[PDB]
Amino acid sequence: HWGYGKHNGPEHWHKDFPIAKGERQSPVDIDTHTAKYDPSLKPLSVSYDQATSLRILNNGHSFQVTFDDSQDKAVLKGGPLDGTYRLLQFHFHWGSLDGQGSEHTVDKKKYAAELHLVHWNTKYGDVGKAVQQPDGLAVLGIFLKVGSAKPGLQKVVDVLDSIKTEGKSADFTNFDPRGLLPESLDYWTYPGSLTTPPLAECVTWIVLKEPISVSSEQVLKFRKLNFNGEGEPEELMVDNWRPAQPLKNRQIKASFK
Ligand SMILES: [Zn+2]
Repeated sequence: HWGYGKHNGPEHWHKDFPIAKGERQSPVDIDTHTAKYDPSLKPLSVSYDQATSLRILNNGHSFQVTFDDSQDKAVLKGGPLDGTYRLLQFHFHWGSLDGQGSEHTVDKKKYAAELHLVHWNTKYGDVGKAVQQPDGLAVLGIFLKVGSAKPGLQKVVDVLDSIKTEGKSADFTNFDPRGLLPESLDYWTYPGSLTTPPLAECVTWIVLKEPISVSSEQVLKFRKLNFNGEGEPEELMVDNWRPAQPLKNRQIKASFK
């Protein structure tokens, strides 16, 4: 399959997924002097108090925490969105060194990692239908910088030993994703795509201005996960990020001055 190596990485993906060269691919560089302040953008509404996490799993390209999305329990509304989007999963992208790892960049600056909270539009009934629609998904992107530890991340860090290799999963209940959010919800937004295959152009991106800080010890434990399955030669799971794609005929909007 596809991956992040020399022989199967992002520069190869277009051969199996020709939309890789499409008109609204992600991630992009956010040029802060070209982003347009839009006063008609409304504040984000993040309602996660009733979130029910289920499992954590190594899927061979990242690790994901999955949630119960059978009811409106953890939802994202407002901002640039119409209607209600349910939280499905979150996952990360990170680097081998602290100056790389994020997918979006800000004035070409890379962060050490990027957190994606993936939500789908309830009017389409299930997430599979939503991926077929230009407004089907909303992904909330949060940058990680290395500094002080993030206490709300430690429960994720401490379970990573149990999902070291591809295909492993573990029970991961009662995790509160509100502990991963920055203080401010100011954001940029633009229409884009999934950043992994199938690279579907179905995503409203909401990228928060304020990074969260995590400690060197916390990010170091991300870098000990494996791309390989158990009993295979060890390949560290690092640099699972797609490089920035051409902005083409799109405008990035900012919620703030
Ligand atoms: Zn992602």
